[PDB]
Amino acid sequence: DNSYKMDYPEMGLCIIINNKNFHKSTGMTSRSGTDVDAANLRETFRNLKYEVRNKNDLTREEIVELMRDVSKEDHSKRSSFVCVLLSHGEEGIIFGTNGPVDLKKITNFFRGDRCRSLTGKPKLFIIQACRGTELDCGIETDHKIPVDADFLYAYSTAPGYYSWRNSKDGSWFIQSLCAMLKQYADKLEFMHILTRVNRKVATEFESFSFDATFHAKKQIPCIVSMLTKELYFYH
Amino acid sequence: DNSYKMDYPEMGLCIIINNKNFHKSTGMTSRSGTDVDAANLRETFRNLKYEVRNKNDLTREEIVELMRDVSKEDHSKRSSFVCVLLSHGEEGIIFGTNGPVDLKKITNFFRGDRCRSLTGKPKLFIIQACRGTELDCGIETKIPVDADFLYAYSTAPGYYSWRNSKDGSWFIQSLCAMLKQYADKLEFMHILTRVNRKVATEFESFSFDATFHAKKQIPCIVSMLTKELYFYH
Repeated sequence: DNSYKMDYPEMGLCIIINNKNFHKSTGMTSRSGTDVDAANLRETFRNLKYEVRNKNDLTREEIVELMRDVSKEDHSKRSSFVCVLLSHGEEGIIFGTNGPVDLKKITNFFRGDRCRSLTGKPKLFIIQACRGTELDCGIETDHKIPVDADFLYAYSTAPGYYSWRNSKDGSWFIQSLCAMLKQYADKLEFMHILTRVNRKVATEFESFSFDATFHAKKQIPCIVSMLTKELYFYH
Repeated sequence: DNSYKMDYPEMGLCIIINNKNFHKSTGMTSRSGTDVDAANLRETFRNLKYEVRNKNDLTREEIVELMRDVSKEDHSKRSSFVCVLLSHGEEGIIFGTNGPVDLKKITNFFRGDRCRSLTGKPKLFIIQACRGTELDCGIETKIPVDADFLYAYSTAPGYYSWRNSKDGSWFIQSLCAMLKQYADKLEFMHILTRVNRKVATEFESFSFDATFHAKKQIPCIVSMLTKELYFYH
């Protein structure tokens, strides 16, 4: 038994929080092309048999509330839980439409002791958000379990780094994550899929700007896993 | 291709910094039995065919200096790099015997653009050290310069990291056992996942004081790798 049981009646919920427009108070630009990501996410996860729910432009309180609500649902009949967050962010933070929420606040509602119907089951958080402003210039070669266990955080960039979005085909990360799931969910273990997503983002993408500051910039996602088992989407 | 090329003339260096004794000006206690971990790591990585270099009781300046020199060597005929840190720590920092060092400082030396001979090769940092003072209660039942790094931490962000003076740290004990049992079979992430499982289920702290009794730990795999890693072929 080296792998999560994925043959529960339901694969589980997949909450997509898609933040595009922010209050004037914050002075944060609108996230153009994000609806592409959300739509691509919704289809990809539907295909994987997840119960998708798309939420748009949530305030920091709306986020907390939604996460509290979901966490209190009964996941007995569910293999896993997925939550995709799409918005501005900083190290450890994502933005509601009105301001900042610590990721840790949203993820704690599911710690193996606050959400018992998800204990021993993979909690997955896909985070498409900046973790800072650093830009990657690139280089050339053209029993009892811990309550913090069974979590996987799939971040779109390294700690401290900016996260790139393309206005037309959505964010580099989400775009690659979806393509790679559609292609390999039936074959590969999740880490291996995410590893391929890493290569795709790292090699196939490069920013374009009239400003040399923001031109030719690279990106590597960051897979953070406290999973205790191999994760296969098929049985 | 999908898999890192591990057939260069050499596997590569495996620096192991192991700090047991800390200067009086620190107020830090000595890390009893850490040597157990150091030896266990030495043989394990020797058996993986790494050129093992052990360092003991380095200051914060010695650590920065050793890493700086290592990143300046020619790694052209090496497949990978491994650094193993065994010391006190805090979120994002480890301790030299005389005080703190930012981890980002020691790793920046090997960024794809600062250590060109390791560009495109797995950079492995194994870190046994606290990341905070929180205890887990447990529950019933062109390429990016920051790419090709892998951090294997002993605990989750913000948490204490448990050791046994006699038997070794929970994490290093499990990593070594798992590398021994599976380095010839599974890919690195799958080994590290076994490590998570083993630390999470087999270990539970004991204490006469309730505050420190029946605590649990989960290690934290942070991967920016772009390929699968097989220690063989």
